[PDB]
Amino acid sequence: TRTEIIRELERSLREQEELAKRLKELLRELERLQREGSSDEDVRELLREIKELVEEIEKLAREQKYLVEELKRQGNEIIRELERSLREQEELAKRLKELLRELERLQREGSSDEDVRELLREIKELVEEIEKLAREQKYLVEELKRQ
Repeated sequence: TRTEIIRELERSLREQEELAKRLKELLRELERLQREGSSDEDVRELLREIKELVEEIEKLAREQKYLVEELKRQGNEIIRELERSLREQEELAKRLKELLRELERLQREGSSDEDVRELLREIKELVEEIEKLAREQKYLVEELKRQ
């Protein structure tokens, strides 16, 4: 082992926390490109790296779910709350990929500036939420490690 599973879960939550930090940096760059005018190729190359990062974030969520179940097999309230938190993060990442699809549709199919702003706003808030859940999950895994 259970110590091996906890160790790997800590590594994974640290990694997701860093991926979310990286994603907010790419979204800031994207705001800057759309804001100050950029080529279409510039915006695409960024949206491409953004969508890849989200897929990795989702993949780590699924990895973490599997490690928590492995721990369960081997603090019942803490585990129940980590399962709910990972399911929530999974869904949030699903919602983010959908907003990124819409964002590509606006940039490609032409859209007002207001439309793009509203979507970037909802996207940055969703990343903030995913980061918040990673920090919550790190706190719960430490509570479990003690227990």
